[PDB]
Amino acid sequence: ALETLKQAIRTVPDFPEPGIQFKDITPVLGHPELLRLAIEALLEPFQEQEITKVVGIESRGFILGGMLAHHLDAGFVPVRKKGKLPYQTLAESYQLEYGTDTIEMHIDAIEPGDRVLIHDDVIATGGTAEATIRLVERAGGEVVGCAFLIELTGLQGRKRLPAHVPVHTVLQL
Amino acid sequence: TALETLKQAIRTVPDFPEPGIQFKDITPVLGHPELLRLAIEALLEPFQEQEITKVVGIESRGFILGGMLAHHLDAGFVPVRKKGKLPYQTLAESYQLEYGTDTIEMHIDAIEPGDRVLIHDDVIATGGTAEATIRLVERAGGEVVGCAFLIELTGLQGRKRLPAHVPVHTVLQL
Ligand SMILES: Nc1ncnc2c1ncn2[C@@H]1O[C@H](COP(=O)(O)O)[C@@H](O)[C@H]1O
Ligand SMILES: Nc1ncnc2c1ncn2[C@@H]1O[C@H](COP(=O)(O)O)[C@@H](O)[C@H]1O
Ligand SMILES: [Ca+2]
Ligand SMILES: [Ca+2]
Repeated sequence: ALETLKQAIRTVPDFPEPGIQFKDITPVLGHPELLRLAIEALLEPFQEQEITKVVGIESRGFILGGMLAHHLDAGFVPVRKKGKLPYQTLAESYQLEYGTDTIEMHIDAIEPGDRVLIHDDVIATGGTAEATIRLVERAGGEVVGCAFLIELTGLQGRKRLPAHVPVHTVLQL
Repeated sequence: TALETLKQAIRTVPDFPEPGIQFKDITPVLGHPELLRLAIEALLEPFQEQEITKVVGIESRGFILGGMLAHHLDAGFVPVRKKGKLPYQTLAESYQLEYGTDTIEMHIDAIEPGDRVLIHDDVIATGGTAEATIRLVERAGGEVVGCAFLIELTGLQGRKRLPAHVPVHTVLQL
């Protein structure tokens, strides 16, 4: 039971765009007792597993993503929306409900043989996490798993991800 | 000399984001577990025993080491962001650039009186953003125990822009 985490999550409708039922985890981030619980819960299924790199998906995935890398004595790799990373990148474009998005990762972020944990605060449709798995694999990384704080269960983002990747979600909202 | 290895790993990318800007890319430090460990240890050396309750990370690139600093210190983490980028109710600080103005924001429930706050960003350049961040934190009632930056662009003299009562620690001078 992780009720203290669940209770702390704020919903802000229409952020950053109308229609999005935004799950704001800043109340968790700001309280060390809850931050501790969140990190422990994210990491639990990955005990005693060699993790070389943690990928944090975009700005809000950098926050717990970095902590995970530090806690695991791993490197940290940012994956970003197109145009945000400074060095040469690999890119993946993907179809949305409406429109398309592109994410990128530095060409030297991941090396063949790296064991990689992919993190984001929230999985919604799973489109971004799917494309991130593709980036990591193109670089020769092996995806040990994805760890999300929150799954938006209604959207069934898990179904968008490939069968071969273990997916851990702490909260089902 | 461990620090010289950090220095050598920093990458400069010309003309990013806007032409003319000499971007300091810290991803080679972030990606290598040994360098990342050294970076965090160096940032925290003056601060480990200071009863810090909150670490502020300034914008996306400050969230990366910023979160690790909070986690390491058993402190809470607070994101500060450009205007409109945070979801909850905010307080805001506008500040002057060389051309025009910028505005940063923080959640109204992020910082309380009594909080002892460390402010982090990967790079300090003009110091405009960190100056405004100090103002935000202070208006919320926090005390800024210090700022910790990985990189100081000493040519831009950002230190001079920060108020004299706030200790400023930088790991690398570039
Ligand atoms: N309701 C939401 N609350 C917070 N973050 C969200 C929400 N929906 C999507 N995101 C984020 O937006 C990006 C797109 O998510 P996805 O639909 O899973 O590809 C990911 O970084 C998600 O974490
Ligand atoms: N040359 C640079 N390389 C990387 N980041 C930078 C550089 N110059 C400024 N920044 C970032 O841009 C923002 C504005 O910096 P400042 O001029 O110190 O207010 C801060 O988040 C800095 O970390
Ligand atoms: Ca360790
Ligand atoms: Ca707002």
